[PDB]
Amino acid sequence: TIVKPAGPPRVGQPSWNPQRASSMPVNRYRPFAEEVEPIRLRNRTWPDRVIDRAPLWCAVDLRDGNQALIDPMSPARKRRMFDLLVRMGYKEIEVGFPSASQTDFDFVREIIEQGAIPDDVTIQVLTQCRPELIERTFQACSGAPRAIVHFYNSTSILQRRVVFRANRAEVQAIATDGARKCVEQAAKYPGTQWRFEYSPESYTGTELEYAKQVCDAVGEVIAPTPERPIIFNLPATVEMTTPNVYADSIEWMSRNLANRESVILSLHPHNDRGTAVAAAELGFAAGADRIEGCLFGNGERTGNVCLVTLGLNLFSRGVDPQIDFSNIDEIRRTVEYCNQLPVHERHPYGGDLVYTAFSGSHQDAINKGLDAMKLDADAADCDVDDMLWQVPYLPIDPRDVGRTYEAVIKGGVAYIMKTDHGLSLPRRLQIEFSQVIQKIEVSPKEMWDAFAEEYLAPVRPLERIRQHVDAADDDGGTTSITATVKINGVETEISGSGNGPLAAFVHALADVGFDVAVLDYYEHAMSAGDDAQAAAYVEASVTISKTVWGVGIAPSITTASLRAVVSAVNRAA
Amino acid sequence: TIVKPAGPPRVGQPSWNPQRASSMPVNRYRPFAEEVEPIRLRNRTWPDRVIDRAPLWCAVDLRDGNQALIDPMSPARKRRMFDLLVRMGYKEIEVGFPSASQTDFDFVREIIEQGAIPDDVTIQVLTQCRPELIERTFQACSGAPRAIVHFYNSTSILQRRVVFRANRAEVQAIATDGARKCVEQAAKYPGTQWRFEYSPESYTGTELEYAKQVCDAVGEVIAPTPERPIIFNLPATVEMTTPNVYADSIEWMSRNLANRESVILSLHPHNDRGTAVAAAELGFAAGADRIEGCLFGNGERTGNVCLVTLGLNLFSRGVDPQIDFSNIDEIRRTVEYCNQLPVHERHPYGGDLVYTAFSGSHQDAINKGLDAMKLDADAADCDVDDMLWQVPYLPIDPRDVGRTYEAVIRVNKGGVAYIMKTDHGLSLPRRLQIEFSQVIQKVSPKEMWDAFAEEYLAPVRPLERIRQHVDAADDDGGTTSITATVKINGVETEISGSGNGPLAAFVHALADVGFDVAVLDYYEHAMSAGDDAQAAAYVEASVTIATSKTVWGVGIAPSITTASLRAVVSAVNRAA
Ligand SMILES: [Cl-]
Ligand SMILES: [Cl-]
Ligand SMILES: [Mn+2]
Ligand SMILES: [Mn+2]
Repeated sequence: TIVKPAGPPRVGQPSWNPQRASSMPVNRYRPFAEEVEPIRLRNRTWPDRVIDRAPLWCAVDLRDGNQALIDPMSPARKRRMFDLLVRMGYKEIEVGFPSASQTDFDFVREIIEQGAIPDDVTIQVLTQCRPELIERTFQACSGAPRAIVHFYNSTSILQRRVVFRANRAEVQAIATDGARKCVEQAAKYPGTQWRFEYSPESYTGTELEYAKQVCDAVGEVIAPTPERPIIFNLPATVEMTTPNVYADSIEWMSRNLANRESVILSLHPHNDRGTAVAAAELGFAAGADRIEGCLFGNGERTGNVCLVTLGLNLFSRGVDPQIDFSNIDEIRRTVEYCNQLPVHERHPYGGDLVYTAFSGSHQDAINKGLDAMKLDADAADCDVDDMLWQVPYLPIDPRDVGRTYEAVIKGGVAYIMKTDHGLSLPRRLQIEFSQVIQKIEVSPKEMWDAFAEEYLAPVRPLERIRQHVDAADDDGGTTSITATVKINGVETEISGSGNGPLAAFVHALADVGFDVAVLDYYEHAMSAGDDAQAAAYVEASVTISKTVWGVGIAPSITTASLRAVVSAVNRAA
Repeated sequence: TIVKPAGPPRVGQPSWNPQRASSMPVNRYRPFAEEVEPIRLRNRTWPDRVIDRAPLWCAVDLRDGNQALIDPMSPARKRRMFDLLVRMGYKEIEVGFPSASQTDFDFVREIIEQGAIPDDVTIQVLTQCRPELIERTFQACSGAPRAIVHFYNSTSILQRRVVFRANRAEVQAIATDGARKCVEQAAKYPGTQWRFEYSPESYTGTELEYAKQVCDAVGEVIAPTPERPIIFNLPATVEMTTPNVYADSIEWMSRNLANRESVILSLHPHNDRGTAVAAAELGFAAGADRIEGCLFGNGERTGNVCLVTLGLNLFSRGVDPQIDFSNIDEIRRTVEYCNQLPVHERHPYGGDLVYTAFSGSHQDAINKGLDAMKLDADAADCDVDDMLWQVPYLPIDPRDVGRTYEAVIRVNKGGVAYIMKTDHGLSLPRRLQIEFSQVIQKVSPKEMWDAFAEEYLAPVRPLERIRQHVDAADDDGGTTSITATVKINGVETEISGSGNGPLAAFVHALADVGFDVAVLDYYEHAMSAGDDAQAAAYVEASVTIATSKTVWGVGIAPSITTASLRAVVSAVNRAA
């Protein structure tokens, strides 16, 4: 649980800062300069550059995004994403990892065999360096008019040590042997315009000099030219530090890589620290040529850099992204359908709430802005929709992405019951009970009082005093129960038999006018420990026919279940 | 609908880039330098500074966050959020806008009158500059031991023109008149230690020289000192450009503001370009002292900067954030209850999917990392949990925030949890789902089920339960005793134990045959109904057999009791 930090403030911590040291294990984590290496770059220039052109985009939604889904794309969902990317204006699209996945293989075959690839589109496929995998990759691409074969191997300090147990020379040979195999296979497949991409995977965890050495060595194998360049893609496989440091690394690589005119320098930033978009934008200013990402940031864990945010961040500062975002709702609908994951309410440009103002003051300012625009428009005999957007609080005209400005004018049962009472209510009980609270805001204490009054407290018509359980020694034997109960205050013996104690008690009640059928049942521990309490929840149809829930809490799994039956009976009556 | 860009490429566009001009109305938008001003800071130092200490945090969840909600927080939700922020270790908390909101006013009264404010916590309240609003703000804070009065007015080029139609002097007067009123009201309430914060609102749309002019003028009125500093909060009310430009602007303000030693320089980034976290981190390196934000990036439009991401971005690089995130799911659940908005599946540190690996090769690399750490710990006679985290693909030990690394396996309308429920009637507890997926990692529905049965259901060695006699006390709270006939590696033996029920009695009975079973959690649910009714039981236990391993067991039987006993046996045999 959360324990308030109580350790001494740092020596020299300002008097106006009363924060205390936490007990989080910070010593298990090192500054980036110590984990990897310090910054090699001198006289950086990216801080002085403002982006004034679109990068070359590559959309990796169909492979890198797809790999990240709990419900992977069906062939129909794949075609719909492919079609969306084509219609938006993307010209490089990663379509699979065909040597690793038969469904990827079959998808690549399908788009090639059906003639589904536009003339200005280059499909891209991922492969590891193993020769049999590169062969299978070329097989999948057979008959493509053009293709990027993207090969990679992990180069990071960490992976060399603990994953590959290999030295720098061995790891570089993995890459150059892979490059040689690609060159061999390309010569065997005529017609196709083969293009190559190499990634030193886990680049952000790799020494820059080494990443440069491996890239250069791979380039020497491929022998690219300005007309037929190679792509070096430098991923933040884990986003390990601040975007300025990533950008410094990009500028250094851009300045130091051999044969630079024949290189397309590509970025592939993940979002582990929340700064993928920033890494991409600063990295582009640092000299990169190309950015790989996904629509709305899909990709493993925190995702790939968001292509929508990057593109509209250009548009909103007067630079054409060369991609159509005129109908962001259509893009969002299609992405949600394809991925089966929602765009968050606050996602830049696309989110439900991003063009909303709930504040009277902000609303008024927005309207003053719109009015001044309309006055300037009327004066210049212009359509206001063609004038410079000048509106407080709205970075863009929502209409320019097909959206609108909105001047907009639950009891928490599950949360409160679990947090304050250690009860995880079955969903249908949550529903059953929250309705009561609606009628009966209700404070946390009031909610509990009502819960106890309905489920826990009642002892009429039925009260269970004590009982004797005669359980079967042998698996599948009969269990008997005799209980002392009160029925509207009148002490009564009941007795029944069944496959277990819960069944036995249910059957015993029938003799006394309660026809009870158990429809569902749940139980959970209420603390750690051998002798911990149990909470039981029983859903039952009760005649003297209403279906109701009951709740029981007790030291024994058995007794909690019996209490839950009594609770249900009393609720039915 | 969507029409493919079809305009010419740019002059100078490389032949290897076939992109075409879109029909997006880019002419309606200008570069930041033209919209606002050129920000040139040739001799900037922030690019060469690595953050080495936590900033002073201020959580604005109860104000900026609250105002951004579809459904504003009820009094109970406000209190729950306040308590969460205090418990995490926040010392400055913006509790509301009491001069503008009666519910905010009543909340501030509540927390003051009920003594909910710790002695190391300073509440902060937002106010506009109208003198009657400032008066109401001080009245809301009546009785507080200390409080920050945060007053603001909009200073942007655009707002001065179209909202106020005012000159620089007029707009500055709004602020200095507010500052004057604050000084007057503070003298009337000598029982409270008053502190001030001024924001030139829409700062990122304001000329830096003007922002400095207005802040300086407000500071001359307030007359702060190093012992009693003023906070100047510089908001990216709209995030207008890239975070390096924001950072340049902060370094410039930090160098140029008058009486800098009497200033706490505060950042308040919004996320309209998706770069708020970056703007905060570069801005802090630029010389800021303080950062305002919200847990999980709640707030106006795209949100305030995420305090959770900023905090754990320090932790994961060896800097103590001075805030406790050791149970991120508790923070998440509380936030979702208060805001009634979900934390997204991919949200840094807290999202559902952020400690998962779906890739086989990543899963293998993770296993190798974990193994190599364990080998190093054994060599050093150290707890692996105390050592340098060295695991590919996982920036932090998920356990350091209360979470668990999860290898996700695809089942060939799928997934392990879903198929187990649909095809076998079992609702696997989440931790069991994770454990079993790791077994599979080390698939077809049949393969999955066969693996599950072999792991949890089939083993009869070392332990097999033959029969048992359960003597349950009749009266509530009485002791249960058990005798059981068991086979231990095939040899039949009798065991005996007592506990608060049959499960506990059985667990205790096993201790005498060299199985130490320490029950951590337990779940049970119905399968089917009537005469065909069964119970599935799940027990999580720390098991030691004559090291300890945390394992799940599963038991299925017609009796709720027998199912639970089967689950204990299952766990023991899994541990072996
Ligand atoms: Cl039963
Ligand atoms: Cl029990
Ligand atoms: Mn990726
Ligand atoms: Mn704000």
